[PDB]
Amino acid sequence: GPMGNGMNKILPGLYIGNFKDARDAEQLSKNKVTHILSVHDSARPMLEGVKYLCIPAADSPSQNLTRHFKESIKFIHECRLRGESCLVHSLAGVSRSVTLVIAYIMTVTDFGWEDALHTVRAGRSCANPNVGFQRQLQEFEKHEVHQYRQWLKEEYG
Repeated sequence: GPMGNGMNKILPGLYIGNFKDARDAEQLSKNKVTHILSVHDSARPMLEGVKYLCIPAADSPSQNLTRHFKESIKFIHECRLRGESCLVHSLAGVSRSVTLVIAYIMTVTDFGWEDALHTVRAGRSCANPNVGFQRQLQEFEKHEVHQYRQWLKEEYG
């Protein structure tokens, strides 16, 4: 459905869901979620037992998400390197959250944005960044992802 069917594993330690999934104690426990990247209109810390990164942002082509790629990647990566699990969520788990996860996948692989989107969709079929986020990801692939891959190597080996 258009808001998914529960949070979905994208890679080990990396999940995407909707806002309800992000407060679902059963889902959070089953998936061992200890970090939440919340990217939606009213993102703020809510639950106990969870490290948050909160990015108030709209699901619109006029919303800049590129300026949040680096902090999102650092947050996700440092969680995953410690063997912990991170949920990236938006309202629907379709666009804002998916875009940040695509940037992450592009940085930890050699993938362009389309192969990264394919990866996300294999785990969460409803993934579909808005057309503006798609263009931001294309620009990121063209001009900056190679700098991010080098930063990742320098900072984390």
